[PDB]
Amino acid sequence: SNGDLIEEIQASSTSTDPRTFTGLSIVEDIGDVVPVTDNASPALPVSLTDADGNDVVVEDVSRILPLDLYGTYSKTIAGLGLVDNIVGRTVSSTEPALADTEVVTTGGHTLNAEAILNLHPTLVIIDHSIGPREVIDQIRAAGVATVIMSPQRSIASIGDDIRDIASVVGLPEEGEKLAERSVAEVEEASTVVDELTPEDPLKMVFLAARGTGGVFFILGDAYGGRDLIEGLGGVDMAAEKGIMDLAPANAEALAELNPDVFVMMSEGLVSTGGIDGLMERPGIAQTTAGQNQRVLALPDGQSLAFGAQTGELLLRASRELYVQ
Ligand code: HEM
Repeated sequence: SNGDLIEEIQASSTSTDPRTFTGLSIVEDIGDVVPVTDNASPALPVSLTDADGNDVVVEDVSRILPLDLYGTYSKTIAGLGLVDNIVGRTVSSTEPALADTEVVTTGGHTLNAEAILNLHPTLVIIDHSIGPREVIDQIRAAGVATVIMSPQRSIASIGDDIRDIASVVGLPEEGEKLAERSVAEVEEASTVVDELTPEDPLKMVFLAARGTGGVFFILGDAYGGRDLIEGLGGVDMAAEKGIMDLAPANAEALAELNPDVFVMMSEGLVSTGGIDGLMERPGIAQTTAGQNQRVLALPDGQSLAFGAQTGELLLRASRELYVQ
């Protein structure tokens, strides 16, 4: 599907200065993960010690709930061959295959125990990027095999995070194939990013926006803002300022960070009123990025998911950032 995207990248002139670009650039949804197999056959049972130290036996993966903040696990499970086993999702797993699949979070990202248990899951794969913890404890006590992950969520660890998921569902060979394919795709995209990156990198921040009120934050280290921005050839000003979790995107913060580009989730930007609404927020219009109305909007459920589609995300995003 990249045949025409790559022709546009090769065609960009060498004189092109990305600091002169203005306005929104949006990456369209990348879609479903291409599975590495059509006939996955989980080798079960598996016993493991999960990231919280719990001993878990996985003996039935017919009804999976792969749940997290970022949208990673549902995509990896589909990449391994088990998309048809997914029986519920969070709001972050926006991929088309799951669009008719029951949502088990409420009010954004809150786990709902009743919704989960009414789906009669046989395996929950989850991490503490969403909660409450108490709901995770309740479904385990009710009898649902629950596996806590703690993925490294860096570009360098995309492959190991995939291998860890594959080991939970008894598909090590599919895991090795999907890991290697996903890391090769990143490396290929990184060479395009390097060829497109200006000599002085663009300053970026990841701006989280949900609604027209106070859900308006600079995302820090813990969410993976830095890993994405550096993967795009940028400098993450949140990382420069030592933001480990998040910081309010108020006028003082924005003035101090002074990015050249705001990186945002697409539906997040819509929810604050689009570019016009974002430009009304205090401090935005005064930054370099605001003066150029320069926003890179990425599909919400891929933007911080990393995983299998990272390379495609970096390729499309670097074309939007650096190619006119
Ligand atoms: C910090 C407080 C946050 C609140 C109160 C919040 C709330 C919400 C709400 C209410 C939605 C529903 C949007 C819709 O139905 O279209 C949503 C969607 C979403 N959120 Fe959050 N969120 C927060 C943080 C985050 C963070 C840190 C991430 C990082 C991955 C994230 C990722 C997503 C994604 C991927 C979606 C799906 C948007 C879509 O439907 O396309 N959220 N959030």
